Amino acid sequence: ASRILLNNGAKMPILGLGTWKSPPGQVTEAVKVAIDVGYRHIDCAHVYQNENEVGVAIQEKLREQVVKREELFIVSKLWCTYHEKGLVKGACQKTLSDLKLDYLDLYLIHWPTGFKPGKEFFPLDESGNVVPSDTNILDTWAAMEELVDEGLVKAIGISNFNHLQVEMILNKPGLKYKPAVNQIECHPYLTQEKLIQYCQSKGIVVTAYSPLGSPDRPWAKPEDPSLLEDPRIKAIAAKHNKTTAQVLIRFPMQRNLVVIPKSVTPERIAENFKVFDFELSSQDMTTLLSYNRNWRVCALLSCTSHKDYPFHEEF
Ligand SMILES: NC(=O)c1ccc[n+]([C@@H]2O[C@H](COP(=O)([O-])OP(=O)(O)OC[C@H]3O[C@@H](n4cnc5c(N)ncnc54)[C@H](OP(=O)(O)O)[C@@H]3O)[C@@H](O)[C@H]2O)c1
Ligand SMILES: O=C(O)CCc1ccc(-c2cccc([N+](=O)[O-])c2)s1
Repeated sequence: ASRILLNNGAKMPILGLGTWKSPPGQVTEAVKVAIDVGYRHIDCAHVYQNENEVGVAIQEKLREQVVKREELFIVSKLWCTYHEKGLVKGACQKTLSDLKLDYLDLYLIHWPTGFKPGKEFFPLDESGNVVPSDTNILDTWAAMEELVDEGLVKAIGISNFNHLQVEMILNKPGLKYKPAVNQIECHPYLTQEKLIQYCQSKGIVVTAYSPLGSPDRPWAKPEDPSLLEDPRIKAIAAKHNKTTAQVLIRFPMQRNLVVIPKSVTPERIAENFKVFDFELSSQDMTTLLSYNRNWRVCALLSCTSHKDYPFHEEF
């Protein structure tokens, strides 16, 4: 099955296309090809600075009569500098304007950490620490709720929230909408067993980001573990006559996760979608889960003293 049921009654495609670090000079073509070969879910964000070019691609394939709006599942995220209640709607509407859409299927709080409002995406003080804002998770959530009630977004969710931060929203007095989704980093080196259990036990769908280990992440170091180059995973891939990337995308699908691999290379965009014709064995799944090392692609040292930094908690 290609889609999973959210708590708002809508169905979310379990395979989507990532767009972080897809350059605007290349992302329009990426999205066009993705839609041609079957993708219906695109993961976006204002901070990725390419939503206009994503929107160009979508508008065109709508104009070519390739897909209908209703068939697409478009996700975007509220950036950290817009957590103030007064700023949330304008942030969403800028995303809608850039994407040339009149609604989003899902809008996420990108990180639990609010940052000082201003033009800079990562405002730092003279010593490198992020400058926080005096915002909290619950008031930001309340502002997200308003986006649903105004018809700008069909579903709201969170990203990079630890289980206590999710619990805060769940237990919120006067809660109007539960989060539909928690989008978190998840791959064989960061398997997230406890947070997935927690989220699934609350009827929150989990989306796995950086499923290939984000080899293009800008702070990569040579010493770092490399999933796509891991000979153990290559050996499971060769057993199935599939690529390592295909095994890494199939793995979260078999854990009832959504997964959003990124590529701007047309060959790979097509490759990565061809994951519905094979199954990883029980042994393969156990093997892959065994590779956990609690290794994160996305954790900025610059935010570790923020009151809402998510990764001090075990999960
Ligand atoms: N919520 C958040 O905080 C958050 C954080 C990180 C990521 N995300 C979302 O998750 C998406 C996926 O994560 P990611 O972008 O970090 O990394 P990823 O999907 O794990 O890895 C992307 C990298 O893998 C390469 N690649 C793709 N398919 C390949 C294949 N078949 N064989 C070999 N290499 C391949 C890509 O290269 P080319 O593109 O050059 O082909 C790119 O360098 C992001 O784009 C974003 O949408 C969300
Ligand atoms: O933006 C993306 O989706 C991928 C790019 C990023 C990587 C780390 C990011 C981050 C932002 C705020 C706070 C923290 N934190 O508390 O660790 C991390 S953003």
